[PDB]
Amino acid sequence: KHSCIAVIDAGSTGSRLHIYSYDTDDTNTPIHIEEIWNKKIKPGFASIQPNSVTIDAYLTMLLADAPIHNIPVYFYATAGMRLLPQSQQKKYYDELEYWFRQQSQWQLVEAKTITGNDEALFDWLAVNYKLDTLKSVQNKSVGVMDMGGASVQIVFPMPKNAEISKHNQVELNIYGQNINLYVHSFLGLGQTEMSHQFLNSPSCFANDYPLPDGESGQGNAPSCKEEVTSLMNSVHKVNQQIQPLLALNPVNEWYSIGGISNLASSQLFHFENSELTNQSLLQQGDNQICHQQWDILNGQYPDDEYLYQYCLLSSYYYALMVDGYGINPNQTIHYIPPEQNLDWTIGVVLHRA
Repeated sequence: KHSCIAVIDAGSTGSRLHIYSYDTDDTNTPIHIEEIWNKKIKPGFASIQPNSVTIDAYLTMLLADAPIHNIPVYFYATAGMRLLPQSQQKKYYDELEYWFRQQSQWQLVEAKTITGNDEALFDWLAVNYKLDTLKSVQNKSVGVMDMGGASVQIVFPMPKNAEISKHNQVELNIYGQNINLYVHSFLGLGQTEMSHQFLNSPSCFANDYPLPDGESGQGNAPSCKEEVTSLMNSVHKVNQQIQPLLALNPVNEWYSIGGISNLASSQLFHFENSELTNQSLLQQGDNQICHQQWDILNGQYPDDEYLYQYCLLSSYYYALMVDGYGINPNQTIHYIPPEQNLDWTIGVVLHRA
């Protein structure tokens, strides 16, 4: 009845296969995109031994039960593979290429580690497809932030600029309209990776939270924020790279995908309309977690295994958006509810199907 395409997201913690059906409109653009099958496997591809037996077992577990036959597949690895040496990446792709050559059910189009800039493009397309803002010329500038586990991405409209790296600019035409986007990714600034630098920082944890080194949490969101900002601006140069461009290319609406919704959904936070402001986020984290006695808090919410990190995470999100990107603390940030199942792989269908 329809066209179909498979996209494998080979992420840091696991790989997820998505199979989509779609139609194509008179602009040569996919419409009515629907996920018809999903499969997730652990652990991350970049964590398994890159030999034939291990790769065969892994790809077989991921793909064997798919209800499809003879479908194009894109295998796109993200930050987890980007953190591996390149010579090491090649071992995986040589095995994977051979595996797909031995079978007929899957027509491998591309298998590669995509850049964070590529990921940012797909993030923007996925979100804008969900918001139904692609089929018409908008006039409002929509920006997307992905708060990932290992990298973070930011993407917003910006006219082509010869003084900016080609790698941070994308041109595409969707539903008949030319789009120019600025894209950027910060590898290592994702919440899981960055957190590994802050675990013994007492300003980043609830009072009396037991830090790995034996010291006690003594939370203070502004202090935690300042420490996170140093990583962002001195190592990653976030503000120096992003803030001037955003100044000159103002975004009217911001949407975030990734980890914010998990935090914003906690019973300790109060956000409405699936949105927040950074000012409110930092205040709530500071009051409810950073300056809160840990044993009491944990006793009241014993099932929430991520709550202990919420002083750090609220501080970190503020550091990234306000001190890094230069977003006003009172600007509304929409976040995509986790129940919505919005996935960046939709952007692959839009761009490449």
